[PDB]
Amino acid sequence: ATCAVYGDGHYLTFDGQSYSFNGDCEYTLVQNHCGGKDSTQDSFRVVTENVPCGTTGTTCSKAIKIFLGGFELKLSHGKVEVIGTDESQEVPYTIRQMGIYLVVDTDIGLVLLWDKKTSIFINLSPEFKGRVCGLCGNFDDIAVNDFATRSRSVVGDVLEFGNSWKLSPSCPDALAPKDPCTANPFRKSWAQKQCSILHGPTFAACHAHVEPARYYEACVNDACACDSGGDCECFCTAVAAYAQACHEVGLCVSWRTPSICPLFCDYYNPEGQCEWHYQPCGVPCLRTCRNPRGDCLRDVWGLEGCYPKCPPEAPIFDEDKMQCVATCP
Amino acid sequence: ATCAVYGDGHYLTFDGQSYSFNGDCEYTLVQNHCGGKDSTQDSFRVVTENVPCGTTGTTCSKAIKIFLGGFELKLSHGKVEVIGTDESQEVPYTIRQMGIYLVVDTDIGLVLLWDKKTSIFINLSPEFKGRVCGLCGNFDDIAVNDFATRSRSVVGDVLEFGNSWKLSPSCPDALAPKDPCTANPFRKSWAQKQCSILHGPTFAACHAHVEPARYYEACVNDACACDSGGDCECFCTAVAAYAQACHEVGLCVSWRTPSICPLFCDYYNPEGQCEWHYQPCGVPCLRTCRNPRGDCLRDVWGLEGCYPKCPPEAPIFDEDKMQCVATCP
Ligand SMILES: [Ca+2]
Ligand SMILES: [Ca+2]
Repeated sequence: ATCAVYGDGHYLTFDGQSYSFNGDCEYTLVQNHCGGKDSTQDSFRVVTENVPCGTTGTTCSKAIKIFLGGFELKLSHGKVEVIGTDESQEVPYTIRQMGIYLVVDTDIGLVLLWDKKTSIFINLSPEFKGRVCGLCGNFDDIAVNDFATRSRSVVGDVLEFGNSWKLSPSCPDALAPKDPCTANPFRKSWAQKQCSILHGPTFAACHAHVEPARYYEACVNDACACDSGGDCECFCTAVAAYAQACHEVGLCVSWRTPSICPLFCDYYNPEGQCEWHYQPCGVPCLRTCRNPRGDCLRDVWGLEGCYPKCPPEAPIFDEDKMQCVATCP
Repeated sequence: ATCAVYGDGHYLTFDGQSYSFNGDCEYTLVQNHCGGKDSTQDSFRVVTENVPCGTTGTTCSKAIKIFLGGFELKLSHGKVEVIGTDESQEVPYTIRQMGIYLVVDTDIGLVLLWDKKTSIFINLSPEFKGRVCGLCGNFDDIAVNDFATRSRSVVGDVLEFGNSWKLSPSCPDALAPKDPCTANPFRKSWAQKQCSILHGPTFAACHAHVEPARYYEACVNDACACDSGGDCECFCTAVAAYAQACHEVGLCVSWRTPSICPLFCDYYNPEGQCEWHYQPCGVPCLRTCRNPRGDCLRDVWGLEGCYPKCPPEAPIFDEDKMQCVATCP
């Protein structure tokens, strides 16, 4: 069960329901104690802000705010700023940067992954089953009743369901999206050529497990829609969404090439030292000041990005100075 | 003296004249023995092909052909293919790949640099002064008579001068370009934000020597014009043109960042070995099978790109297997 939000209105519920929805307002992703059901647990709420990015009316996540108890966090411009600043309470968040994901972990079995541009993945602990309300749908392992609204009623309509979870009572109702490729036909050739890597031999192993037709359509639509500068991001996010979805099953796929969605993992290296590499599967467990050499805490689901390969001398990372230190004070 | 052609119709003559010209035909860059003046020297000719890349009618170099004596070379899709295949004659070209440039060198003091996408730089030996005709202008160190046409007449008109050097007698006459930013106003904000790095503190040292106003305008126009997928290339080429122009004076400037025009120099590295780094200034001289350790042959003008840093063991490169070998057979 993973609530996946990425690109322009690509939502995948916990139970495995996929749909599309676009709008310009504030939306609650996961809400606790919906309907005032205070089951002796702290109420946690995650909200997102949508702004127009393009010319055909597509949407994308710009800022994400988290309301954990009395705290309040802000996520924008690739950085985190504390806003609520709760008093006389211990900070529950354990903000950490791994790969190309700004992982934020809680103490109630809630984990968030942020690619710092548009994508976001949510995983929830099994004991919260059947007690969660929000845009992610009720966690009940049933794909037919995930369309429950705030009124605790499942409605087959998608636009109404999406608009029912808005926060600001002044933003207008959302509308149905258009066809990005019809809007930008001249981009179709390049879009298809670039997104054809999904159907290529690279994802042959994944073809047997998951069906990439939906992700292929998502890539094509995303490439078609992205008109302003930054189409490279609009394509890399679309590919990385399917990459993470495949990695969730437990299979490692290498797809990055210096011609398509390149990475620069050598910039952080100081002069004369080379200790950063690209790991498509993602390091299962590493060594840092917080996590000792013996401890691993392999709670990840498989990520990717630049990771520091510490030398045999000082093989313990620091994560504060982006360098490897023998002894952590 | 450097004939610089890059982006969309950005030509800089040997004597230091800058202008713009666009068209869809075959054009001769540098021609020898113009007018049949056979000065007991082999005739060498370099031609280029222009195809539309966009929607507003902008041009760009797709394929470049070289006619050196009886030989004929083709440059397309980031590779070189011999076409003429001259018989009973020694091959004069010494094709070599350094940095992000596919350097092709001749035996008559002519050197070509190719970024493999659109840009091309030409340098000519001083003894050919006053005996060269072509789109690069007559090599005479005078910036007022560089507009000489095939009829050996200097005309202040630019469109007529550009159209007079066409090869195919069937292609239509070239037309005046439009304003890319007026054509694509919604791209103006992103274009200016991205090209503002020219006026930033990074090029403060270069600001004292060369005036980047022309290059700033070129970057803005290039970003505005580029509409189909691949605007990242359309911006990286524009920035790298000014970078190379600055490096020609003899000053090294570092500008690549993992957020703007990134590079992937770790892909070529095999597993367990790290020997590739990014050198903004460019290696002055290296060691390979052709060029021994003692010999350097520092005939470069300052380039940039991924270069192999051989380990102390086997510190001699090979350039054939992209690896360092102790002894070259
Ligand atoms: Ca359900
Ligand atoms: Ca002249």
